Amino acid sequence: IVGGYTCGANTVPYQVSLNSGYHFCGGSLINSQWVVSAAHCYKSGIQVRLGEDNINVVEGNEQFISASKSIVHPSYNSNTLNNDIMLIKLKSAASLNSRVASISLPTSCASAGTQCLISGWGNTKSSGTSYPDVLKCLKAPILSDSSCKSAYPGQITSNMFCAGYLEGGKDSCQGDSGGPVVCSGKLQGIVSWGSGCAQKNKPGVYTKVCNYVSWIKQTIASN
Ligand SMILES: [Ca+2]
Repeated sequence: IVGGYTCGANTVPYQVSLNSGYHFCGGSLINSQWVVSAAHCYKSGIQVRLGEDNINVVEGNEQFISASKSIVHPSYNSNTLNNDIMLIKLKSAASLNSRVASISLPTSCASAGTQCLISGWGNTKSSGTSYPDVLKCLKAPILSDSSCKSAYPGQITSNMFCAGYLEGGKDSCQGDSGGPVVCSGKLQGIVSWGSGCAQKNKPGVYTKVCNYVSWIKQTIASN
């Protein structure tokens, strides 16, 4: 997250870190057994880390639970990032508590202009590299479809939305991928892509979770 703020330990209790020997992507806990992330975060061999604040210190509220199954969306296209969504099943259910909690799936799609909370352990610099140890947060508004398409001509599908600031300076970034965009208390987006981070006229692009609720529900009812 570039231009964000330190969230505060366990104030984003649905945020997970995906670890394959090191943090590589975020995700969102949607119930005691299942995480939503980005399909481009697929790796074999994922351990889900819940209850994290500093990802490099065991502070005492973590749960580390191996994945048993990962399910990339059936229509994922890694070239365009259309349908950039994945489900990860935990080998055992998390113990839900004040620091490890699920986020609701949406009923309706969020609106342009809504301010959402985006979070992660990704890079904090637009130019260069600095990865935080503690979770960072950013409030960013959803942009109109027309503004999103103007920023990335020929690249935005109906399964994507833009959020952020066309002036630059505030965005998600590498290492935030897969993590949550929460609007009105529900999971509306997944950190997916963007041209660089926090550059002028190049806002973040997010997977539009409301288009996937019936796939998520039928998949979790079956696996
Ligand atoms: Ca930790």
